[PDB]
Amino acid sequence: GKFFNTAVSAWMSQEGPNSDIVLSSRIRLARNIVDFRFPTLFSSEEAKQIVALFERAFVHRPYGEAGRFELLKMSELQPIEKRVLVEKHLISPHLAEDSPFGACLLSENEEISIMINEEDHIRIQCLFPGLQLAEALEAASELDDWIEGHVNYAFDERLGYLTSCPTNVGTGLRASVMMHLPALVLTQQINRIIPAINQLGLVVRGTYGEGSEALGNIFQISNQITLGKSEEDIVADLHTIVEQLIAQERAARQALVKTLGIQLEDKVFRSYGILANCRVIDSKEAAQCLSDVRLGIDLGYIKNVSRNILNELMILTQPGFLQQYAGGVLRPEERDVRRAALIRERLRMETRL
Amino acid sequence: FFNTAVSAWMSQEGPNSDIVLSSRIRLARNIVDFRFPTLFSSEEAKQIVALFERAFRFELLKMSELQPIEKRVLVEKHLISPHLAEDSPFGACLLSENEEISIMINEEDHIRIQCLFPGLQLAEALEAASELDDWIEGHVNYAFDERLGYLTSCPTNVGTGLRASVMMHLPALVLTQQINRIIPAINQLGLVVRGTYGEGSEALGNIFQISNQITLGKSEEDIVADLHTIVEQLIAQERAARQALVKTLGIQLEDKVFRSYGILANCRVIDSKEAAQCLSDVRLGIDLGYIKNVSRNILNELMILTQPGFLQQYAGGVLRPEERDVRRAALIRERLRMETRL
Repeated sequence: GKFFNTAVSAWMSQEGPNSDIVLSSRIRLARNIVDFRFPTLFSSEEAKQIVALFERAFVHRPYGEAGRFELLKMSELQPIEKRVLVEKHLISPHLAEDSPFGACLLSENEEISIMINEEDHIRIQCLFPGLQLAEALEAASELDDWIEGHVNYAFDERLGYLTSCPTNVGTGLRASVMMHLPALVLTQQINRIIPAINQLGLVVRGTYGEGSEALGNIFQISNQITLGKSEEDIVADLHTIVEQLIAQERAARQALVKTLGIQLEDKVFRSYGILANCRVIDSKEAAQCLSDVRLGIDLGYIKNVSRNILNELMILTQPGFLQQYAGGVLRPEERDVRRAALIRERLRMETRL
Repeated sequence: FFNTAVSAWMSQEGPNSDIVLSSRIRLARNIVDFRFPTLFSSEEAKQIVALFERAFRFELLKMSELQPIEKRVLVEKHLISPHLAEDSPFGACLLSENEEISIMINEEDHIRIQCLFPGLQLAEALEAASELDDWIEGHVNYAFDERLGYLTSCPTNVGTGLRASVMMHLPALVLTQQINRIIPAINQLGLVVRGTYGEGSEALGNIFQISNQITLGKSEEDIVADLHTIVEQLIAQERAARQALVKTLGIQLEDKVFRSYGILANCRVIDSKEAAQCLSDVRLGIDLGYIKNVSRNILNELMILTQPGFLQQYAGGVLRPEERDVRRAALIRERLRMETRL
């Protein structure tokens, strides 16, 4: 399967602005279709009719340089295929786990993922590498008007796009950035920054882990406000705070180099040595060591290792990709052995080059 | 004599050399017509060195001609004792070209004959030491009492003047915490156990020296035979504990030794205690066949090369405490790269 082969698409592997700290930018637009009940209330026959509506209008349809759209029906996917789409960030856990007649319209280049029958009938997602919030909003807005030519959105003049989701009321817009902030975590500035960010109207969560955890020091920053503010203003305010976070993380990295010197070089190389040689490693230690190694690459200590090892190995070591790597279902202890072996082989391949 | 950490002779593979790093025989004697080293004058010390210089391929190293760093390196290679390096201003050492034989002059006693063999070769070392003992006896007259044996000042040498010793790597008995049980059992049997590295009770790198406590009243052959039998029991117990660790831990043990390799191959700062523990782990991984591309001699060589004297030689000058951990790490990294490139 084309979409299931790779952890990160060619599109997302491009270098974008500030790609050392900002992994990616995302615009999501939620809408519901007139004359169908909300997903909270509709029947499976209604869900099927929505999928059939989108198939009629868009399957195999060209979208210019993005290629044609492919329709992936949740009713036709194995659970492991669904899990891989989640780990690639192409579909949500809600779509994979809770939408039996869900679907995803995927552009051939994997820039565009339109979820069908999630918490709203439609969730338009546009993904860009690095910090490209303006470009992703323009792409999502153009796609939004293009879809609206074939489907009729439920829209109210005062309340905006109708939805059952309190966090989508109004614009239906969620803008977010994925950021690697190892220096702010190590200097313990995060527990100060998060409450400050909430005051400015933004939300922070960890991409990986459980609860308040942010394994690999990878964080997602998004807007909280969706009603009473223009989409452009929502995105411009996020962009401002993100650029402030980039400068604080860069400042913290230079402070660590000055304060720790050879001790920091020792820390990132020890993590490299563990990843390159261990035979058993759990998810928490692997993510931490991968974060350390990326920091070492960014700062220039670690040479001859592509920085994309963080992006790619964080995804490839998730349970679905790990089962695919191993060729079959894995028990708990085999998982830690397979995880170490996958990382070892990748780092060995980096040395050969 | 100052260039390598282990000679070509001592780098050869010996019997049971997976566990036994080396075997040593020391014979202490004093010469008639000279006062004991605890009381003699510097002019007497010079006359003893001159006597041996005439009697003697063996190269003669005079302590009065060596810089302090040169003496320290000889101690770290095990060729001379700390007492010779630090307390014998007119001591000397006759060193064989292959560094198997070392005759120390004006240490605790006028003459100390040392024979060092790789692996477990106590009888071979005793024969070589006895041949040299007889030969020296043809040129001097030993102070000897019919009841007390060779006259000495050190109580631990009274009688035969024989110290027999074996240096062993016992990581599995340490990891399973058998050591504090075996040591009382060995003491009861007439032997003493000390850690080669560290201060006090610690044995850095899990390297232990087992030696005789009894010197008076037992024959030299019986002393060595008894030591050899208990070493062989220790060898069997260590080998069985290694096999048991493999059955119990499997991939978790492979993980432990490769993580220590990963640290040593890449770290930039490492202290003496962590370096010794990781080096012991890597040697265990080599012995068990998990680590297949690194010579097992790295434990022997790197424990010596990372001692303060060799480390200063490696660096080119005196080292502050924090610079020592950086140089130690760099030295290990470079040695391990040497193994990897091959």
